[PDB]
Amino acid sequence: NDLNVLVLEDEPFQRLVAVTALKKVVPGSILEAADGKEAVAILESCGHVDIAICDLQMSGMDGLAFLRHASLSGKVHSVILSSEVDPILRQATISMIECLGLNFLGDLGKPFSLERITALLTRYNARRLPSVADVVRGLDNGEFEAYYQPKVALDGGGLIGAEVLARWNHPHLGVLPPSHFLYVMETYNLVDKLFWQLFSQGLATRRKLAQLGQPINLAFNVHPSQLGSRALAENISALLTEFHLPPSSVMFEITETGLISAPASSLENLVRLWIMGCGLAMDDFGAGYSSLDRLCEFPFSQIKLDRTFVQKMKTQPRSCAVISSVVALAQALGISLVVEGVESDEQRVRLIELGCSIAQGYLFARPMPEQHFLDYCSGS
Amino acid sequence: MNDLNVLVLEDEPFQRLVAVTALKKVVPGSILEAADGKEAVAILESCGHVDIAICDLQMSGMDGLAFLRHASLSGKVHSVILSSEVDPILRQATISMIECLGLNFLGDLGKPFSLERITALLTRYNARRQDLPRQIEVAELPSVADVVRGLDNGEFEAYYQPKVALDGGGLIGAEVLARWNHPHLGVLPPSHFLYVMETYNLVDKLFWQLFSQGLATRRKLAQLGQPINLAFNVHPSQLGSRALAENISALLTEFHLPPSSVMFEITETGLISAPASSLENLVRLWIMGCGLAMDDFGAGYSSLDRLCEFPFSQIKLDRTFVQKMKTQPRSCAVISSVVALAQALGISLVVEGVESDEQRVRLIELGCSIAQGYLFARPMPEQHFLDYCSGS
Amino acid sequence: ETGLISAPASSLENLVRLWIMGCGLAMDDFGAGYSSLDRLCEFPFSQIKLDRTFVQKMKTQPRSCAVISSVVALAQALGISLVVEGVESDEQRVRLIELGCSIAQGYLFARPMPEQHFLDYCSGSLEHHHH
Amino acid sequence: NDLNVLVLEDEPFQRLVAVTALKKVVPGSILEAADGKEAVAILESCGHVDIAICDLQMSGMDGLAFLRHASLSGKVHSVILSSEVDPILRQATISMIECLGLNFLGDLGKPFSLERITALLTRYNARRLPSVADVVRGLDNGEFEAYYQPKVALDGGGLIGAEVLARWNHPHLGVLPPSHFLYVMETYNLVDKLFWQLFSQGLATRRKLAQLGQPINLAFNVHPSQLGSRALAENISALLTEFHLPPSSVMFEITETGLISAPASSLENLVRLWIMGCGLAMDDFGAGYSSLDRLCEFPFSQIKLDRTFVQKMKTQPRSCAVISSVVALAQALGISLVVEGVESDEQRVRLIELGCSIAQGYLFARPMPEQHFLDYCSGS
Amino acid sequence: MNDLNVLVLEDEPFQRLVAVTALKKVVPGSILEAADGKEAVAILESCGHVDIAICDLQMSGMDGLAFLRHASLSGKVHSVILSSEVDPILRQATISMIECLGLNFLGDLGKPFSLERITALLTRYNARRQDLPRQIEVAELPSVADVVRGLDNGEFEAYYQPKVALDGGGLIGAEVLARWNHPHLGVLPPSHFLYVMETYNLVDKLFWQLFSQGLATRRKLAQLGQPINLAFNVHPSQLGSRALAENISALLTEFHLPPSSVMFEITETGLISAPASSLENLVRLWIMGCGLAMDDFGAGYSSLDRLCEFPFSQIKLDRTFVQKMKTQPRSCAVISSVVALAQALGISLVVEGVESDEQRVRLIELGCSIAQGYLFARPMPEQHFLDYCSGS
Ligand SMILES: [Mg+2]
Ligand SMILES: [Mg+2]
Ligand SMILES: [Mg+2]
Ligand SMILES: [Mg+2]
Repeated sequence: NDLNVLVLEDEPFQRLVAVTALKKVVPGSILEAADGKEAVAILESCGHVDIAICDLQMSGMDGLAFLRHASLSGKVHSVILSSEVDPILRQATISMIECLGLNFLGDLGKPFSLERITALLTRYNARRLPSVADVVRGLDNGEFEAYYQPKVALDGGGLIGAEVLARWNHPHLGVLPPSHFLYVMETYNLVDKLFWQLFSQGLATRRKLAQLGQPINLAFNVHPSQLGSRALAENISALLTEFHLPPSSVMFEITETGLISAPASSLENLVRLWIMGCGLAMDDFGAGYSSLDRLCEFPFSQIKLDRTFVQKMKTQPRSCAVISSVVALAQALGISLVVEGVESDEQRVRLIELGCSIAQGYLFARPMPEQHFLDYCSGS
Repeated sequence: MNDLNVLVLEDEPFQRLVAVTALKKVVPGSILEAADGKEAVAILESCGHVDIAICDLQMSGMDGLAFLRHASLSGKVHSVILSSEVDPILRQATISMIECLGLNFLGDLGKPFSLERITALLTRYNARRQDLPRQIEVAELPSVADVVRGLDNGEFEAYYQPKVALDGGGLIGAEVLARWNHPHLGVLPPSHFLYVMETYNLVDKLFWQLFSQGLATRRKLAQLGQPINLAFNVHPSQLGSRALAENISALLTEFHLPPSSVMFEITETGLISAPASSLENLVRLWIMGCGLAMDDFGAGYSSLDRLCEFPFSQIKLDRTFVQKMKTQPRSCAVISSVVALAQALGISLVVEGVESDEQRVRLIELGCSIAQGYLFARPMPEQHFLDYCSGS
Repeated sequence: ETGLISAPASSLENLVRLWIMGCGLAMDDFGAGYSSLDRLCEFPFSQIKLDRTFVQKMKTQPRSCAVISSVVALAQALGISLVVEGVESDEQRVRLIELGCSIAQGYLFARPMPEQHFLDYCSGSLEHHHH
Repeated sequence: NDLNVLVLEDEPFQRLVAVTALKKVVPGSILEAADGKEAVAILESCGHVDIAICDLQMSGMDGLAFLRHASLSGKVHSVILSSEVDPILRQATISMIECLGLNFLGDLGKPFSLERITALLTRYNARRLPSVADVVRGLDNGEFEAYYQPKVALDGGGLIGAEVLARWNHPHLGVLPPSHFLYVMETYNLVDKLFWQLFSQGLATRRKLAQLGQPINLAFNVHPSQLGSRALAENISALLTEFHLPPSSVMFEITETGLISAPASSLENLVRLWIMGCGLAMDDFGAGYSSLDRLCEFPFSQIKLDRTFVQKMKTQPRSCAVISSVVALAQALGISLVVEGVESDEQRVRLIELGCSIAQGYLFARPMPEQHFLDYCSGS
Repeated sequence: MNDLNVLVLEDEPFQRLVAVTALKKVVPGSILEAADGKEAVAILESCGHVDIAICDLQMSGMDGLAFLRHASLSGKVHSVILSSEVDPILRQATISMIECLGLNFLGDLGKPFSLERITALLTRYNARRQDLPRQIEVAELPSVADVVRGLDNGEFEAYYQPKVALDGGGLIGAEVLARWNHPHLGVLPPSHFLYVMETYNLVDKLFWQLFSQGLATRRKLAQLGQPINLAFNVHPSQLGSRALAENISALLTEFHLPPSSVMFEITETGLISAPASSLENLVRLWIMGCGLAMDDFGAGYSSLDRLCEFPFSQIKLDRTFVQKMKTQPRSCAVISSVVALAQALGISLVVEGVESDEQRVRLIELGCSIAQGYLFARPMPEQHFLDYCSGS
């Protein structure tokens, strides 16, 4: 009311029947393409397209490449498939449409039953938690921004470094945390993609900080799956070069858990980064069995313990004992320890009493976007 | 409420009169009247919209349903009311069949046609009018005149669809099918001209154009050592002329072809609906030695008894049978009975509309042997067809 | 079959109640329309029956045999019973067995009888079977 | 919220599983019966039952008779069948539930899928145009009343007789005309039933009119299908006797159309009524071909022409010609003519000018319930 | 949000520890832990509700799925999370299978078990909590103790289900099935006790009670000239004892019965999961001359290779195969392959769960020959069964 449908249908009689069925039910314009090249030109100059329709059973490798064109244009919202999808590959097909960053509206067979074209229109406008399609589009569209949380010294004011955190400017929900997209990115293998957007932003921020005479070390989280990648280390350097920042300006964090399930060849990237001089933190330390055995076998330059140690100090003396033990450990290996989630002064002094040097939490600073951080940094 | 629009299809002038008189009293708007297909398609062409078509599903002078099919392609018709309240068991199937055409089923009128009942159906219509799909005047349904000129300007081409063995796809024969090389609409199947040709007695004209294009092709196959017989659809009206069989034989002789090189196909409904005088041509084609196929089979058995000797060498099962296999599995029982029938008569069985391999395997499982459909080969123009006939 | 064709619009209510109750339902004089195979498909009769002319035209008409065959297959594929009427002689009884028929009525077994004749027919038949 | 479900399930393990599945989703009470006798006793003392459930595939003739008990009690609204109904007899089964005056909510198979029990509950409460179930219940519950429209003389005030008209006191829609129920009654064969409720009411009204010294003849519409019935005439007399009213106090109307399609044996009832002395009108005269041939062959004592002749007089002189011809016809056979739908004085005088004696319309009186009519009658 | 409730089923103490440690950080509420079926059913019995069960679908020490089935009958469990992110092709089928139990599928946990991922699943749970069916403590799931006393008070009876030819219904044999004469709950099928008995090593006790009731019945059939063999389910655990075959033979001798009068049935999963030492009893039963059937078949072929000679005289197809025929027609291909398999091995095939005649006809069409199910006969107590065995 009024919609804008684009049908891709090669076979001319089929085209004829389809479009004619669409006139009856579809309030609004309708466009027509006899192949990929003609459809990609209807795109090359048109506004929004509410629904794209094409036939994946009949063709085939054209239909797929089209949908990508549909995807790349940024101009299409939803998809109806003009053949019935096989029950056994239903979810496969939907998921495939959604990794294009298109919404799957539905499917139906030629010649179209008119009641079925209504069902899907009603359903469509009825769409007026984020979906897979949403995440992919958000990512293909530079909506993801880097946030910054400082690692400060507990005693004094301090400013030692920062953890780069992923946030998403949602056009309707606003700023969101990883739990609302990492699932999707994790499941569909977009983590790498997000990583490189953020790593670039992060280095740009690192430059502005070097321009300002600030030794703020920027720490990035690396997903274990990336650790298996052939050229991660070689790509991190190429960018560190392109940006004229030195290795040591920068640090990569990997959880203890994720390090457990990491791919056979993870070490090839890890020796790289270590030699290079990049700092390497083992994050959420104390999560597996052999935590102490791990530090032994890999020269991590930092250890981080998480929100729960701090919270548990007061009510649970065993936490204090392990905080102290860890302090000793970092102390004896000559590396840094960051204690996360400090929210109160009580907590802060206790940590000092125990021996901890670095912290993060809402006491000092919540995660911040580039500018608020830069301002924060101009001040210590 | 407004200018409701009602088309009544009624063959029998006294029923028509009763119905129309009752409708005039109670219907706000125009009552249109058709006695036969010709009036009906004429009325349809001139109207912008027809809100309710009132239809009798068995007429002598008109095929009600075929008009509905044509009407559904027109864009112009909302709803259907049936004036025969018939056959309780088959009522749902009749509804769905109407509903798959694009059409909305309003109800049946009784053969009383009581005024009270009529207003019910109107209130009923009137409560649905908005929810119904827009009426548009679809330009893709060629007019009678427009069909009549195409047929006068040589733009109808024969296409050929192979009939093949279900295990393999080995070639056995082919059906010749009508396509319209429409000057500006592209290439049209029979949905877009056949019904008009039937209703204006232009089928005989189409058959002679296609039959000789086809003999040309059959000649080329012979020359290629390719013993593929070609089968042509004969519409029941064409059986009207006492000389059909003789004209067909003169033409076969003219093309240096024996009767056995060719087959003719008539629907079951067609064979049923033909006068004995007309049935005598099939007997003749049968004696000449042509193949004969009874087409769109599947409804029952009483067509077997029309003639002293069964002249048919082949039976073809209606396309809808393959589609219904999953949709309505009891139809597999009919496929079995028909397989059993053909075998017992020592004739062949073709099953049409075979599109997926899952259908192919089930058909083989039921005992089917010969098939046509998209799974094996689309209808082809001659040269594609000829090239197709090189691969064994 | 023809009766069902002309039946009143409410007929299905009674038929469905009978079916749901579990009484048998036979479609008699099967094949007298017009839509015979379609109709069987739309309602689950537990038995269909052939008119006696089918068996009579068996010598003259290979076609009659064919439709018997076809119907035998139809019933076996729907898992329902078929009764063939008009069995008047033994040679048509054996021909019917080659064709795959199983149940029959006809003069060869017994014309219609009043109760007591029928009971005595039944006793006798049971006695014959047990030897 | 909160519903009251009654499950009829013989097989005890099945009962166990069913009820347990119903606890999870059904907010409210649940009752249990191991057969018909125990269910008919849960009914014999309970309030409303929102949904009755029983299994029609497994049993059988018990399940049916139950539902009738459910029906007769007046206490149940809706039905879920506890087996899946066969696609081919879907409408048959639904229609069967609805002729019991129960609503078909839906069906499902044992053991119940929990999402399916939700779908149907949502659907059920979502029901909070009249249906078949509605008509049957309305009829089983004395909601249908007789209305009265007088046949007056055109010149003078006049009061000659009345046409008994069927109306339905709907508990939510209010007073409704035949078009909103005759379809249903016609389709499902309830016309007879409605007839006898109204005929009784009508005779009761006829007595009160005889008590008051009024020769108001009451005319009832007879459906053609009834005309085929073995004992219609014999039953009309038995009631005329039971009520001590004479045949001639009363008249039966049958349309010309319906008389055309009437059953072979319709005449057996028609000679009865004629001998008896009851008046017999041919209603909506002039609808077939052989109208004049009909009057010839059956001695109808009245002819009625409908709303459309009157309306057409002014703009269509041929109507006037046939009105006059009919006047002549009634005149020559010695019978009465009623002209229907007189709304205006102009219309009235014209009719007189033409020769018509009796009329009906909104000029004189719209159809009325027993009392307004009786009052109307006390006054002429 | 509240006291979430999470039960983790994990066999392997180091994975359990990793998972639990991660859950403690992030889950608001209690984390429950089970190493085996015993802990798991104990935890379940004491809990009022279990909001999320985290389950590993292949454990050595516990059948995860069987616990889920039992859990679904308990009323107490909302949702499932899987800790093996396995098998992409079979993922949908795995979901649906969970969903048909009553259960809600939340997602899979990775073998990382990342804290971020965990909170996603919790938010996800928390957004569904209301829409989910109420948790109630169903009293119909007999407790372990309660099962343990029934089994000590002789209230388990043998029932018999005929195996019959698909054309006709001619009698061929019968399976002996366990029923519980529950003092106050009525008559219960294995869903209500078997899983508990399996998990507390009480199956061996049930088998000896039923096996001798059954030999009694087999004796009565012999005496009646009724050569109906009776088949008994042997659970894999029972194969533990080196003397099973010898105990079974002593008992057969005691009842004046030859080994051939009897059959034993083990599931495919059972046969797969058994140590070779244990597989030696089947070899023994096979040599003694008992029938052997491999039960719930259909998954693949690698069970054929466990032993030097295939000791099985019969194969039975899993009940679900008949149900899937319409639902998923590709399963008809497996039925065909299994028919072909049995024939090639010269052994018999039973197909179970045959309820409608439309299934019966299709099974005959695929080549099946022997069947069990409601269409032919329900499980009967002895006398009904004996009376049933008079009619040929
Ligand atoms: Mg981190
Ligand atoms: Mg054909
Ligand atoms: Mg009247
Ligand atoms: Mg078994």
